[PDB]
This record gives sequence, structure tokens and C-alpha cells, in this order.
Amino acid sequence: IESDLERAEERAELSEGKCAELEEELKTVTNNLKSLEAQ
Amino acid sequence: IESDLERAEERAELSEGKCAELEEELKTVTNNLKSLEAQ
Repeated sequence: IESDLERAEERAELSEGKCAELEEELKTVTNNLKSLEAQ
Repeated sequence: IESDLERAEERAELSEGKCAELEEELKTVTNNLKSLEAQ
């Protein structure tokens, strides 16, 4: 169970980093869309 | 440790749900942006 826990924490951290990267990409794309929607 | 694994799995599945939702949102928004830019 300790072996389960260690890589479970590792993959949770990796998924959190991926979530942060995806959120940053969403922010960038929504700023781009807001800029383009002017005209 | 069983409780730790339980809420770690809960947070994990929430993470994949958020990742899937944001990925599909990015796909649709990029498709819309490309279609609008094509004009």
C-alpha cells in the first residue's frame, strides 16, 4: 500500500501540473478570442 | 493509507474530468477561431 501511495502521489502531482498547463492554455486562447472578436 | 488512497483517487478522477472538459473546450474554441479567421 505504501508503494501504491507513492506513485499515486506522483501521478497526482503530474496531473495537477497538467491541469495548470491546460488552464494557462485556456487563458491564452480566451484572450486571443477576445482580441479577435473586436472585428 | 487507505483513506489517503481514497481521497487521492477522488482528486485524481476530478482531475481527469476537468482535463477532459477543458480539452474539449480548447478543441471547440480553436475550431471556432480558425473558422472565423478563415472568413
